[PDB]
Amino acid sequence: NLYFQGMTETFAFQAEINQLMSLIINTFYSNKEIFLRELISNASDACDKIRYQSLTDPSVLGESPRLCIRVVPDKENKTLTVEDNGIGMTKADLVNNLGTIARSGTKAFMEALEAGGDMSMIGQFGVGFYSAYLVADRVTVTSKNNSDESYVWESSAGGTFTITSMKRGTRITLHLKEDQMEYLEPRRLKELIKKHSEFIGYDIELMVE
Amino acid sequence: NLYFQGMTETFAFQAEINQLMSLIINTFYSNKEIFLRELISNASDACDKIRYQSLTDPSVLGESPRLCIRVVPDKENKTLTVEDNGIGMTKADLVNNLGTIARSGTKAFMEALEAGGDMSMIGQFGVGFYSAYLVADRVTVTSKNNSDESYVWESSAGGTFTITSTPESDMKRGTRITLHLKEDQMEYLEPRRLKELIKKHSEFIGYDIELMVE
Ligand SMILES: CO[C@H]1/C=C\C=C(/C)C(=O)NC2=CC(=O)C(NCCN3CCCC3)=C(C[C@@H](C)C[C@H](OC)[C@H](O)[C@@H](C)/C=C(\C)[C@@H]1OC(N)=O)C2=O
Ligand SMILES: CO[C@H]1/C=C\C=C(/C)C(=O)NC2=CC(=O)C(NCCN3CCCC3)=C(C[C@@H](C)C[C@H](OC)[C@H](O)[C@@H](C)/C=C(\C)[C@@H]1OC(N)=O)C2=O
Repeated sequence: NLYFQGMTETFAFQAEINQLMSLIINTFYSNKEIFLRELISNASDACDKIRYQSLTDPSVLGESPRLCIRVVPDKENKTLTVEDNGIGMTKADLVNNLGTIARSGTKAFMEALEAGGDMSMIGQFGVGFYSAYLVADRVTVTSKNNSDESYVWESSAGGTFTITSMKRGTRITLHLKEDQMEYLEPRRLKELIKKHSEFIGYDIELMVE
Repeated sequence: NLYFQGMTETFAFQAEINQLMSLIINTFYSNKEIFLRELISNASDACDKIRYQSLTDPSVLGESPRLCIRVVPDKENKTLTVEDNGIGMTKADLVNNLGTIARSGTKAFMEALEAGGDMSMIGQFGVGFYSAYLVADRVTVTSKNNSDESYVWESSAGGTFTITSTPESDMKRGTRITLHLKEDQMEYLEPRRLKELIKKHSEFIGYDIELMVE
């Protein structure tokens, strides 16, 4: 009907991913800061993929060819955001790869941790996105791929996530936990970005508010 | 997917129904108690329509052959409910008749009030449901018709309603109307108030009305 405004779908996580979310959100791991490197790493991969598409087909860049990553603290909303103009993600991408179908890394990473491995290796296993929950109690991912409309994924690690229906790219917004408000202070962010982005080939912009 | 647990669609009300809702949720009408009579009347109607269908096809009753209306106050959630095991409503029924396709009585009832008609006449116009908002700031309608799955309609008179659908078949044939009462309308949860109100307009109700103790 003309009067329709929106739709949200709630899905359960695949069991291993649910387990990983619980473990991460509850862990006493003492080096929580690692989340940012992972989010940035993921943006760089997103940007790489659209870049490779552009080599055969320049049109994919649209009217946004300058690829780059931006970090956005928000003291008022108590949220930190990592955004990119990379390839971005379709609904299927979000539903499949960010919830319902787990790759081999979910289990392996949990098995590595059980055998005394370190949380900082999480990226290697293809599940470092989920390190957001070390500092966050809710994560909101808004993305647009050139071949789909934009969508909003959101989860509080409560066993489920929603899918609700912007320019090409992705925004990862973290609702910070009560004790993790240090990741809104700009001096902290500057030193953290510079610590692990020596070899990221895209400019990383720290937006001031 | 295996993992799908529910959907909710948000619709805007058709203009005239939105107007009716604004007016009712804001009116300074004094005799707010008339809503109960109305919701009960509606439950009676639902019961009639299935009872009738059972004369030719008795299988429609399922495993609930006794048709009746129950009234459930809830002091904790601050709600009041009117249930029935009637014919129930499909998704289309809820969306069309309870949101997006206005019947002639919507505009007409408003025109009648404009010309000095009273809010107690609302039932003649086929819009007595919306009288719930005399005493409620939110209303949730849960319904199951034999031809569809269970749906949940909800609105707070903010210009929009929702239609939610879970795979969990908790519902059996019928409908439940749940009113989240306004702060100054907590008198409609006390048993002594409900007992006198039900009796006051349920002589010509052709079914049994059961007031539930919590
Ligand atoms: C919101 O983050 C990412 C989504 C899921 C990330 C997951 C669940 C993860 O934890 N690690 C992952 C990190 C990765 O780098 C990555 N892909 C590259 C991993 N590689 C390839 C070989 C070695 C490292 C995967 C595989 C797959 C989910 C790729 C994804 O879908 C198909 C898209 O091709 C890609 C454009 C999307 C992103 C990067 C998203 O990032 C933003 N901003 O777009 C991961 O699982
Ligand atoms: C609380 O939900 C009610 C829904 C809408 C009520 C409306 C919009 C209303 O305000 N008045 C209305 C009261 C009515 O009595 C009635 N129809 C009956 C008209 N009469 C009155 C006496 C004999 C025939 C209509 C027309 C039409 C919406 C009927 C509806 O078509 C999907 C169903 O055939 C009917 C079974 C469902 C109910 C009544 C629901 O009642 C429960 N418990 O099931 C109304 O508009």
